[PDB]
Amino acid sequence: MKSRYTTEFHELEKIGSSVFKCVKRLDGCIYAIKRSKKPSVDEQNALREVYAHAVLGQHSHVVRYFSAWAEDDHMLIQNEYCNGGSLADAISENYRIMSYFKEAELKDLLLQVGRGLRYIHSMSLVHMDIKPSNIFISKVMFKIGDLGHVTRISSPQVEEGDSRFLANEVLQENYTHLPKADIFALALTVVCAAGAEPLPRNGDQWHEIRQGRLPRIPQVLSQEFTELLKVMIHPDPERRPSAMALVKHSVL
Ligand SMILES: COc1ccccc1-c1cc2c(c3c1C(=O)NC3=O)c1cc(O)ccc1n2CCCO
Repeated sequence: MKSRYTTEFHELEKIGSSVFKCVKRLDGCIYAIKRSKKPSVDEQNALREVYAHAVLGQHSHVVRYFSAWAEDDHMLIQNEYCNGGSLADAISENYRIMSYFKEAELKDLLLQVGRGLRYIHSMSLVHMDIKPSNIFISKVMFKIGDLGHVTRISSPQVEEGDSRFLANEVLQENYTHLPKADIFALALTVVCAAGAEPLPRNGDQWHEIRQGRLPRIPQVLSQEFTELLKVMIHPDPERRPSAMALVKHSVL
């Protein structure tokens, strides 16, 4: 042995299951490094993650990429470490103490992730798996990470993201407005941060949201903000705002 991994980095802890928090011996900084079994169609998919990061490195609201390499039966990617953990962990803690993101904090989240998404989309890519466990926290700063489902906007083939966040047209394999799939998952992401119950994976409550009905939110929001979220989940993708229209919205 003597991995590049072993020799260039000191591993501190496992943070995801694998992803490790690591100090780079030479530069003194902390990075998150994912080590996955090297895969083929499964390899094409793994390399899109790398090609996506290598073009999505210049934005404040997308997690930065440093390097990627292969050794053994393993593939490695070294990203920016985000010391605030994921939004899914923040939301789960808030659930427990019954104190949620307040309206101003939900607007900040929506606008920051909105701007990462605007950038992603102006590179003719779509993220395809927007959800709280793929938003990282670092002013709070929210950064989109986990680019493993990224594809080009006009892709005829798509790997679908988490079903709790998945828009119906993508499930029906109508990929004509893929960017609006990211808009749909971002609304539901903000609904979780606001304090809603866990989203359903299927069944009758899944279809109700997909009819355009907001899950119940245990706090009082302005009619305006609520209107914006509702239109972000409209069953007709053409009605949802683009990320461009979103970051320039009056409500934000
Ligand atoms: C190479 O890393 C990845 C490669 C591909 C996909 C995701 C990650 C990932 C996971 C990640 C964190 C961080 C990243 C990242 O790219 N930058 C981070 O900072 C991070 C930071 C943290 O403070 C606590 C937990 C945690 N996880 C796992 C949790 C997943 O929900």
